[PDB]
Amino acid sequence: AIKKYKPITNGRRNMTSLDFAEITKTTPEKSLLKPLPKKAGRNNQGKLTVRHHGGGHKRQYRVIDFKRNKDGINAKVDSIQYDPNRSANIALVVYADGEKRYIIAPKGLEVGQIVESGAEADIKVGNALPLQNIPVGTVVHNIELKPGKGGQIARSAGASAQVLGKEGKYVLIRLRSGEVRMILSTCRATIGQVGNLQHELVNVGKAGRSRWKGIRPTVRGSVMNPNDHPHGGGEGRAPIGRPSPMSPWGKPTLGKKTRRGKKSSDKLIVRGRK
RNA sequence: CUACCCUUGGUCAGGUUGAAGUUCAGGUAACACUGAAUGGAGGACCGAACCGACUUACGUUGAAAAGUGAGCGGAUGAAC
RNA sequence: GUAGCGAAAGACGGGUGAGAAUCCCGUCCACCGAUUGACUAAGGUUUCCAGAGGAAGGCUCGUCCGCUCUGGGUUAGUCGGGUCCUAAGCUGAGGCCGACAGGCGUAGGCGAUGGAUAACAGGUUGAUAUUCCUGUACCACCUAUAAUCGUUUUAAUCGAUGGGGGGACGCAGUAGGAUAGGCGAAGCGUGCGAUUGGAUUGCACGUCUAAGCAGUAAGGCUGAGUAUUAGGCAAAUCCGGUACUCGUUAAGGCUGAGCUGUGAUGGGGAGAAGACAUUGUGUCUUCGAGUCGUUGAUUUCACACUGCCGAGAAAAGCCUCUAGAUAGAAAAUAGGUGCCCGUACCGCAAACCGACACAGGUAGUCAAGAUGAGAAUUCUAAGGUGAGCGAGCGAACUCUCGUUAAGGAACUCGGCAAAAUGACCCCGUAACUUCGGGAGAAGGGGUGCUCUUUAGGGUUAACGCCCAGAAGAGCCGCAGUGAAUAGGCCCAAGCGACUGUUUAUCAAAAACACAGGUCUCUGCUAAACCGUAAGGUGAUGUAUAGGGGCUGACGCCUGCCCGG
RNA sequence: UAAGGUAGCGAAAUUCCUUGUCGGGUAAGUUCCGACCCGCACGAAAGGCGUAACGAUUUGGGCACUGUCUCAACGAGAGAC
RNA sequence: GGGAUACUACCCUAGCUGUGUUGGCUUUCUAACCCGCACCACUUAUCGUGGUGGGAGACAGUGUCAGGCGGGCAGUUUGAC
RNA sequence: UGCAUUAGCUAGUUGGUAAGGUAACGGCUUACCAAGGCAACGAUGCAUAGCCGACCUGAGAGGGUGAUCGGCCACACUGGA
RNA sequence: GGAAAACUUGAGUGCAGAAGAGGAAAGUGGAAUUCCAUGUGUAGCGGUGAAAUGCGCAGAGAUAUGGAGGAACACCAGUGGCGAAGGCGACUUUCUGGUCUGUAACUGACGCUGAUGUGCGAAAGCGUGGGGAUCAAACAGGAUUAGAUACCCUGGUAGUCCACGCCGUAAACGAUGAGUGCUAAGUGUUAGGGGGUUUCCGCCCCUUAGUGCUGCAGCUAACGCAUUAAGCACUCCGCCUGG
RNA sequence: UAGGAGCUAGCCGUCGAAGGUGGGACAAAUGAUUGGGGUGAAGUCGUAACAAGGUAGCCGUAUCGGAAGGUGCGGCUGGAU
Repeated sequence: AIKKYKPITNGRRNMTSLDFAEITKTTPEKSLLKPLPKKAGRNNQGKLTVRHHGGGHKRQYRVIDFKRNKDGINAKVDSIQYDPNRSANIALVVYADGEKRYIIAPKGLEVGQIVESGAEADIKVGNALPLQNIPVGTVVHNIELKPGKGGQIARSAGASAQVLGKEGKYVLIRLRSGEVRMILSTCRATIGQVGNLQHELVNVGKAGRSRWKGIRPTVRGSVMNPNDHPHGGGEGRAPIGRPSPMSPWGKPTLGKKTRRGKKSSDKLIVRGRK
């Protein structure tokens, strides 16, 4: 659920967090860990390219099995663990000979239950299949985009798409943003919704808790100077005195579409939103 | 030097309050409220080291091309 | 012959000299004492130590060093670095890109601020010392020495270019266990005071290492055995899932573990002169001086345990198990052997950064007694220093400091500055609230010393040993936290919710951030951004996500106009 | 042309006229607080109105308390020989 | 009559037989070309190269030319009395 | 007399244990013991008022006045000794 | 009033059965508005008191073996039954409540009111997750009408539906508090017991408890009540006395 | 002597009325201004309800509208077809 905090400080006045009651083992698997040094928005020339990325806690990368490869060998779910690198939790699965992997934990998934992959597999939560063998109307997550590449769509907390119909070698799928799309029928997907659904409701509460996640502050354009931002300058406070609002790099920012013409996936997108 | 950041290290006298939680019992009986023990949370409180720089006095061919004295803010954190 | 001579306590006697407020010795006095003390970094580079003249140097003299001469002076198998390991980064054959110059990047290299690695006690110089000397150890390598394993496949050994494990990691908090250090006392030693008394009396004291033998105080442990095998680019006899026997005992089976007793050491050293004809009686060749017993206890066990969310490096050294390979070893002794670089000195400063022997700045470690909660405060031990050239006399005015009759903000732009408050204990405490608070609200009272005592914390053995359980009875003063240190409070409005940030050097704020809102863009080689491009950030993310704009906790809300 | 300001506030960090008018506080109040509305020229996310707690913020009044003031001596340092 | 069919476009109302061959339109194919595309070897190595399967496909990308937009950035001027 | 738009009242209080001391009694006070005793039958508290005889009118069921006129209580500027 | 006993009507504990929409849990299937797709096709489809907004060239709807969703489940449906009341409805089952009759076995009145207290508590509202399929405040559009966006219409927001917290309110009214005796009838109907003929499951009739409809005496101001009293008596609580 | 014992006197601590504030509590009065109600005049506008009063009521509730009223959901007849 979500725990509310008692207002003992002004910083805890309206703060909530998760109770982490789905987490069943609070210590990661040693052989599936890699380093993840921060690169706080600075590219290979060392300059800042995206603003507001900073320094939070040290975390480590857990390697996730986004292509469900091991096929026709079932696996037991060992634990549901926490991951600082995403908003879902992860599940440790152990295959029938002893190989351990991590996967994204779906919504109702229990320690002990069985999970498998392939065309031979059956439709229950956490099995991975090609989109061809998945009946129309079910909810799926972790959807590949090119066959064998690994899942790319609907991996965040509480995310799913549903199968809508079948073309020749495409299926129709309705994404979480409300757009519908064609995907190659040999791309895989796993059955069910991604878990940890109450992630959207936690109130962060105090400025410094944002800093624990590596968010640096953001200063608005209209209180900078005219060489810094198009909204800058003006004697007192001032309106945005332009026909449109602007980026700091001077492009119109409030309604101008930015998708490029002539992408090859323009004929795959039947109906789009956002 | 200074502004951000990255990796890897270090430091923070002492007091005070007493969160979530647990547990027994005055009123107690459809325990149940509220009294007591426990528990130790917090960009909590007071305050040294440390970090700052609000008032003031003194300095102004200064001891000093930004300091000293007395007070003062922060002091487990968005700390140094 | 003006300003200044850079914070701080000195006085006298002796000495030395051509000449002394200055140099040296003495005695007394004083200052710092969580440091003006003691170590280690960085940095500096001969300033270090002896002699002798200083022509300059020093906000004097030389009759010192920071000029001269050498006389010089730095010693490591174990300390700190390299012959080890990797992080961030920096480079990078082939490769990609680019008018050129060049940019990027693969394996790989390099790279500590981290990981790994073997020594302590005493003696000794003008100048070095875990380095020299003496003792006792430890770690490696090489060669001889012997019993042992003896298809060399296997076999304890070899042993991967192989595997599994480990190394290997946050923050808070608690309860313990040990130990360092401090503490009182007759175990034992020295001395017996001149000014009145007392003589249980003034004190002091109790030792000592790394290594190696024994056990150990607590900690983790689905805790000990059988078969199979999509795998560990193949071998494993080792790593995982299950099916079972004592099962959840922790016996003690295991790993790891602070520490304690013996020997190390009847040696060193010892509060000791009791040892000199001497080394100027200081000094020592000889010869001993106790190793008691309480009291209460930081650092270590160990991020052990418990809790929490923000979810807390890597690689080698190392431990296993093997193919494979050979004879085949190793081990325990005796011998040899153990390279290079640093090492003097200053070092929270007269030696560094600051033009200076500058009231500044400068990472880490250690830190005794009283008082106290305390590393606060005041005094002090140890140890350092008397301030560093300036010194001797005695108005206005300026600056620091203390006091003030009567009055008490009348001052002034403004109670600016000062005064007042303050510790501990006990009683009490409003409006308003987001139910947390407000709150240490306000406001009251108490505090020394002696004796009873009934009795607490008990020092409990118990009144005795200190604070008291705190109650009675007294005594003194103007005053009892008798010094020093230690919140002034209330009522009412603006703004900003809050902690935070800001104009190094005239502005700390009502400005910026913020947690929340909302709008908008973006389906992944995402948008956005950097770049000529390659590359790259976003992101090893995937619409509960990411970028941009505006607003700014919370509560009640957010009306009209789409003509431009 | 498209519409002509709903709520709530209002001599405000916004009011020219202006020290606006009335009441409170003082012996005396241009500030302050409460009230009025004639809003030069407030107004709903360049947000409106309110608000406990918080502030080296701004502003007004009270108690303590005092050489701040009505309105002198002493100590050290500079100065003076 | 309010236009009009002799020759001739020649016809919407056309339906159409096939014709040397030429040039639009839309699909569909693969060899160009392209996948921060998958598996497999060099490999030591996921960069890169080659093989095989998949996607896409004469598009995209890039070159030359044209046209629009372009305080994002630049050089200037802001007459002169 | 009335109010629950007064419900929880008391702590020498509540009983007893010993000294008083009163013309006598004891919680009346003082040392002791248990929290008891008092309560919705409204203790507690508030507000109001000297009481009764008596008056007076009511068929009786009765209840309203007190200058009257008698009986009792309390008072003598206020508050104590 | 206290003291000693009994009886059972009244009540409870028995026994034989009837019924169900009585509360909390699991299944089976139908039909529909909404969507996406096939076929299909092209000019209108929807909506209108009057037309229009809209939805239409994408095939909008359409159309069926067949694809789905939201939510309930006409028929058995009733002056039927159950629940104190708010109420209760496709059902199959689970756990039950409770009603009632009959035999009346037993305890020997074991009762009623009912201040306190505890519950339920309809709808809307404060909020969560399925909710926005349909409906629908608020909002929107089109015109009518002399007047608009009103009567007309849809789209559509929470609210809806349900589960998860309640608030404590209705014409929660039978505008009749609850328990017991007695006084004209007829008339259906719900359950159990009683039968006469029988019926091929039906006619007539006793009774109980009720469900209803007409209707004396009594009643009130009259309405109207009269065995499912506002009549004639007893007990308790509560309430009232001009607006 | 007047020393003891006592006494006047002397001190020394228990309880005191009043006081002094001190905080409040409670009560009353007043307060620039204000906002609900009553009476009058109904000055004014509209016609909601009574006639199926032109588009039946009523309760609980909820929302909008200055108000009247508007709507919506459960329940009631104290209503026409």
